[PDB]
Amino acid sequence: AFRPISVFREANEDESGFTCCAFSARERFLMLGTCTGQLKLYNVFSGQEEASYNCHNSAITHLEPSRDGSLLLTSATWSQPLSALWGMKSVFDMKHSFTEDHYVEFSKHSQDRVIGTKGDIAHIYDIQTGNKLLTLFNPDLANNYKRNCATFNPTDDLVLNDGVLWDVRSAQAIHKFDKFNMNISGVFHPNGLEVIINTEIWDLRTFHLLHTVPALDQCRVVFNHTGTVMYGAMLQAKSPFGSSFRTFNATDYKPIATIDVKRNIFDLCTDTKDCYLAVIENQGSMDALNMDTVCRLYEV
Ligand SMILES: NC(=O)C[C@H](NC(=O)c1c[nH]c(-c2cnn(CCN3CCOCC3)c2)c1-c1ccc(Cl)cc1F)c1ccc(F)c(Cl)c1
Repeated sequence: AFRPISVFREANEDESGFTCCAFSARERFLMLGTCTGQLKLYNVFSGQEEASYNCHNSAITHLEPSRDGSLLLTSATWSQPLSALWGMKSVFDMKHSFTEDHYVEFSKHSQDRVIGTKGDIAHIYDIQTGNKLLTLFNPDLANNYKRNCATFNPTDDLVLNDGVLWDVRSAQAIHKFDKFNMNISGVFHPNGLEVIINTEIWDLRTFHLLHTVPALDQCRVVFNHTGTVMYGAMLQAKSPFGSSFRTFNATDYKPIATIDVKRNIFDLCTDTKDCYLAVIENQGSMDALNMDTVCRLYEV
């Protein structure tokens, strides 16, 4: 089950402005982005703020700590730059930023690169120099997904951008997956064998359609660290998500649970030990105009 364990809000603020979350490499600590562009560190059990940093002059939309604890990616709403890389050892400082990329992720196997998304276009950057290594855009193969988000595969040799599979080393598009929806561009399963693009599960080897999973329609997904469970939440047609998230067995795509929290969801994350789930939820009735979010901690 998902037993509520604890809840907290942005300390001392009339209106709590948490917008996104990620567990730190440091156990017992959660990182939260806010609607004023700050990064907060919270002790996740006491619900007490420990540190605060200034990152952007607009709402943080998403963040991602590096596994080793040394680096953090942030993205914002209206800032220039829209995304940035921060060092977290000794002094919290901006290392590099990514002009107009509104989404960024680390590479997966070795976290030496950043992949940023601007619309239908992917940009790959070197973490050391900040230099743009690659622009990935193929006018013949584009799907023009409205919520595109480029991503590396588990071994970093492939990228999926706009439903197109790229060989990174050669910088060539090797396959376009056919379009079935307007918005969602897809992710790699952690198993290395499958691509999940909205409701379609494709085999990487053959490019054959393996499964259709209707419940994944319009969902962002994240897997637990062991890659046994997949969490999905449907984007809203303001909070990025509706009031529900769903779990699925990552091995067979069979559903496990649907959780309706009856509040708009902003973000969800799990810890490295897959002990806990943190969900950012707006308080009030559904689609409240008032912004007053909490972070709920659930025991998986
Ligand atoms: N942290 C994670 O990776 C877990 C993952 N969260 C998200 O994907 C987001 C959280 N806020 C967002 C978010 C908030 N605002 N925006 C839009 C920001 N604009 C983009 C265009 O330029 C202006 C700013 C995305 C997104 C988001 C939405 C869509 C796209 Cl394509 C890309 C994303 F990162 C998630 C997975 C499964 C779940 F069940 C739930 Cl509830 C959440």
